[PDB]
Amino acid sequence: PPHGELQYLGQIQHILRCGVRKDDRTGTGTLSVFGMQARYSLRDEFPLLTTKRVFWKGVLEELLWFIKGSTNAKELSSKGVKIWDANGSRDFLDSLGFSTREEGDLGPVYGFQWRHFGAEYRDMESDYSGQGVDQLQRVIDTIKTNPDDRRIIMCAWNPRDLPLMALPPSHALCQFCVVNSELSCQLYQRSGDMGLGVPFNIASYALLTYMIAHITGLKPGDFIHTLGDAHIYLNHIEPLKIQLQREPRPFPKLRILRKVEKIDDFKAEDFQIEGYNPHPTIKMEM
Amino acid sequence: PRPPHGELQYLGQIQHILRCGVRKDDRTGTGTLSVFGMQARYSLRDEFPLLTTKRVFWKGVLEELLWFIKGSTNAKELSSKGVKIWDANGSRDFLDSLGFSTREEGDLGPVYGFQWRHFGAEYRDMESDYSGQGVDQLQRVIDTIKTNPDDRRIIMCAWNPRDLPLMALPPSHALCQFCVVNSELSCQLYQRSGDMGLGVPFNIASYALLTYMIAHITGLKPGDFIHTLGDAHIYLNHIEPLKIQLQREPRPFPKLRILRKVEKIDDFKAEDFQIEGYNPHPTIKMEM
Ligand SMILES: [Cl-]
Ligand SMILES: [Cl-]
Ligand SMILES: [Cl-]
Repeated sequence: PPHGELQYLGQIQHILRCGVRKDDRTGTGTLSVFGMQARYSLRDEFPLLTTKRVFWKGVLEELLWFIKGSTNAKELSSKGVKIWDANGSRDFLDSLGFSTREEGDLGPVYGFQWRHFGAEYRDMESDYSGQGVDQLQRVIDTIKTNPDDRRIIMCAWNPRDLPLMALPPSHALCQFCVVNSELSCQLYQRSGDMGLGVPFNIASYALLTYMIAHITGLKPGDFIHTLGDAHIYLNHIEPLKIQLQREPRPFPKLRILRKVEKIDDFKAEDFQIEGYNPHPTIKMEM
Repeated sequence: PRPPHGELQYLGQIQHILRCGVRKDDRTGTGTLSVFGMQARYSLRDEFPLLTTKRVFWKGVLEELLWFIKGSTNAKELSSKGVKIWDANGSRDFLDSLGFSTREEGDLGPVYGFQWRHFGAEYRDMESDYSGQGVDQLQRVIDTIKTNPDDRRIIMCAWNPRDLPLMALPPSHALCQFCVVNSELSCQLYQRSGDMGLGVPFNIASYALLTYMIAHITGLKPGDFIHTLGDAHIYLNHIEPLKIQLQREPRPFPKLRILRKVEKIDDFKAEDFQIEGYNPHPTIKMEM
């Protein structure tokens, strides 16, 4: 078969070859293309990148943490996933003028946007039951009842909430589509750290589509990844040139071990990645 | 591995839906053929992507954008300019059918114009003084381009979930993202739902135009218009007219000319724009 991974590799090539140079956040530098899209097939496999070891336990735990509606970094850290701890640091929170917020409070990030869109954020402990739009449940509801719907959209980019977030979201919006009882997802990702971020991003949304499919009684179709600003940190070029030399191996398969009724009831234990045989880990730093 | 450029992209999308699309139903009975997820890149470099395989309604494109820019949500303000495309959705019947019986006819709700200029604001009606309210996204986009051209956050939103149930229609165009590269301004549109026969050609012209405008206001050269689709659909009653469109030879895109310097985006007038070398094949009729 033609490996969907090649699209990611192809994209990294194309940026190495045609990308333009810019000044990054803090010192490094970047190579950027604007506008990309790749189609990742979800039928009888899972797009977990094989040319390097992807941190799946990160993927799964963080997704469940979004679904939990959590905005507290420690709730995820308690699971052994540290990716958001930097962002909820005492220092880091102060550096964004969040002096009054408790360590770990990330503001209205994905968990909140997904489960309580439009609600007025207070803090990471507040009860937000019945508050804001529960986009994720409405997406699930609409999928079950109206599979032709052209408006099954979940938004995480909220202009009002931006000054309040500990991290501006990479992922502006998702759109779901049903075709002959297959569920497709398209993510508009406004900023893609191609070396570090994107592989994990692909798995994350691929895993979301598996989950929503599973509860609406459908089959995973395609994940379409669309990028706005797709960048490579100079820092990643060398480890990436080596990665481009690796040959992908068949995608693993994802197992859902019990029938789950609701999106809220999923647990880590319910997911087994089978046959994940990656090439050795690559540590991107920047 | 050369990509197709200009109009062939769109002709290739059409073929793709005709050959590979899947039959789906709609709220009328007509039906569509449908594909999910496409992208095309229309160079705006010394040319303007107004389709040639059929004459496009250029005047309408132009007037509709001017209409968005001044923050109008009254279909009659556009109407009085000789462009009717929003009239139906502002009619007494369409309004009653949406539960807005208290609305004067022509009142569309918080559609593009409101969203671009007064985002986050409380929509009251179409005659209301909104100035000073909501986020002027359009002016912020221009300002950010001028002050941090490298910004990765230059997004204009129109899909507001909270405003959706007050809108005549949910927007086809969810969001725009801008990008500055080397003194060239690019724009990517996420169009959640594309009517490929009737809407898409107009849609492309529309957002290429907005790109040309903002590029001008900020002293940049237009770069690319990247068109990204969610649901790309062809209504069954357009298959035949589109089959005819596919046999036609696309001729080179026209150039767009801006005839004076303009300082603010609000000052553009219809007279500031001129399409040149527009050599389209004849109008093809497609019914909504
Ligand atoms: Cl139209
Ligand atoms: Cl002429
Ligand atoms: Cl002719």
